[PDB]
Order: sequence, then C-alpha cells, then structure tokens
Amino acid sequence: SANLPTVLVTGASGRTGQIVYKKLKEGSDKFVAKGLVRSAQGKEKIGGEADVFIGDITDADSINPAFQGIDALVILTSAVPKMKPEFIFEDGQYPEQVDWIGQKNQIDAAKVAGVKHIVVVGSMGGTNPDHPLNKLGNGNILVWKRKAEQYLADSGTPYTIIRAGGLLDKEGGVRELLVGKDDELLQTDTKTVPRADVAEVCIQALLFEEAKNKAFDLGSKPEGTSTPTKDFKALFSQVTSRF
Ligand SMILES: NC(=O)c1ccc[n+]([C@@H]2O[C@H](COP(=O)([O-])OP(=O)(O)OC[C@H]3O[C@@H](n4cnc5c(N)ncnc54)[C@H](OP(=O)(O)O)[C@@H]3O)[C@@H](O)[C@H]2O)c1
Repeated sequence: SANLPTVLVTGASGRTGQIVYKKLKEGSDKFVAKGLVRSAQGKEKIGGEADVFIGDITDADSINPAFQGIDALVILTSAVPKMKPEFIFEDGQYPEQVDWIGQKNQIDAAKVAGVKHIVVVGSMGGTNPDHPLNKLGNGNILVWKRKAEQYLADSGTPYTIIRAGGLLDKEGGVRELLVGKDDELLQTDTKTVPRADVAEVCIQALLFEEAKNKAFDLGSKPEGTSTPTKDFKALFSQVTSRF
C-alpha cells in the first residue's frame, strides 16, 4: 500500500541482495519484505521464509508471481561468471540474457503491478566500452547492464540507478559514502564500497524523494578518513544526473 510498501528484492540470495532482504525485514516496520531467488537452495540460505519466491529472471512467467501486489522493486540480480584460472558464462546465462533481458523482464513485470519506484544496482565502468570487465567470460557485462539501466530510465517509472565501486566485504555504516557521475570516481583511490552500504543506499533511496529519477556512481572513503554518512537527504541531493 502507499503507506506500507511491499518491496520485492531480486537476487535476494546474493551477497548484497541478502543484506537488502534482511534490512527490509529488520525494518519490516516501514516495509513489507519480499525476496526473489533463483533456486530452493538460495531460498533456504536466507531463512527459507514465506515472503521468498523462486523464479528465473530469464523466464518472464516464472517471475511474474513474485511481482503481484508489490509497490517497489530493488534489482540486485547479476550474471555471475563461472570458473572451469579462466572465467566463463554458463549457457543462456550470459549478461545479455541475465542483465539486459533478465532485468527487462523485472522492469516489465514491475510496471504491470504499478510499482512506484525501481532501484537497480549496477557497476562503475559503463562510460568506457573498452573497460576490462567486459572481456570477462566474453560477456560485455557492463554494456548489457547499461542497456538495462537506459531501459529503466526510459520506462516512465521512477527509478534509482546505483553504479557501485568495487564491492567490499566490510562493515556498513562506518564510512563517508561518495556519489559520482560518469566514472569520475575511478580516477580516485575511493572507488570501492562495502556491500552493506550499497544495501543501505538501496533502502535509503526508497525513503527519500530526492533519490527518484537519479543515476549516480557509489564509492566510499576508507573507514577513519571521515565521518560516516548518516544524512541521506543531503547525499541524494548532490545528484542531478538522470543517467
Ligand atoms: N563484484 C563487485 O566488486 C562488483 C562491483 C561493482 C558492482 N557490482 C554489482 O553489484 C551487484 C551486487 O553484487 P553482489 O556481488 O552482491 O551480487 P551477487 O552475489 O553476485 O548476486 C547476484 C544474484 O543474482 C542472482 N541471479 C543470477 N542469475 C539469475 C537468474 N537467472 N534468475 C534469478 N536470479 C539470478 C544470483 O543467484 P544465485 O544465488 O542463485 O547465484 C545472485 O543471487 C551486481 O549487479 C554486481 O554487478 C559488483
């Protein structure tokens, strides 16, 4: 409902996705949490609870049930490279299918259900088509994720696109978070961010109107070189880019 949003997080058994899922449950006062995962193993990993759905984002009908009644969507799905030390994408699970098409299906499902807000987590690197990450498993992962991002900006639904720096497994809430445009943070040594702060930014974007129709790159300052971001109003306000 307008005042108690049902928020679906997809890739909810993912590393960032599961922090988003728990934070929607921990604070299941301001939100009703709902998770989408790819397998029964993923669903059990996260508590196996009733608000978790199983589906394949490359099969639009298999994910449609999860979208019923939702108010917001946080997309935390990604094509994931597999190792045979050389990396490859499983068949029909390339960034084209998973990140472009897989996300297209979420976005289309969400418009149907009348979602007020879709948040998507992506990656820095998308202003440069020759970026090293695109070579990984011959995928063009950043190209396809950008396509999904542009498709989301295009759809008419209020959106927040979060292009994270290198993901860290470090404590959330303890860093100054930095917000950039067009990969500019990649010139710095502040171009990486804990998974738990990306998760926090997804949830915060839900709470502030200043986050709607914004696209930014997300980095952080090392813990101890500044005061932790506590004021997300100010943070979102410094963004002016729509893409
Ligand atoms: N790794 C980095 O340092 C880096 C840097 C910048 C940005 N990012 C971006 O940040 C985001 C979050 O990263 P993360 O490492 O926390 O994510 P992650 O652990 O790799 O999780 C991605 C999730 O997507 C799910 N998924 C993949 N294909 C699916 C499909 N066929 N149907 C349903 N679910 C599917 C995976 O399911 P399973 O559990 O079943 O595998 C997984 O749970 C990603 O978009 C990533 O591109 C990553």
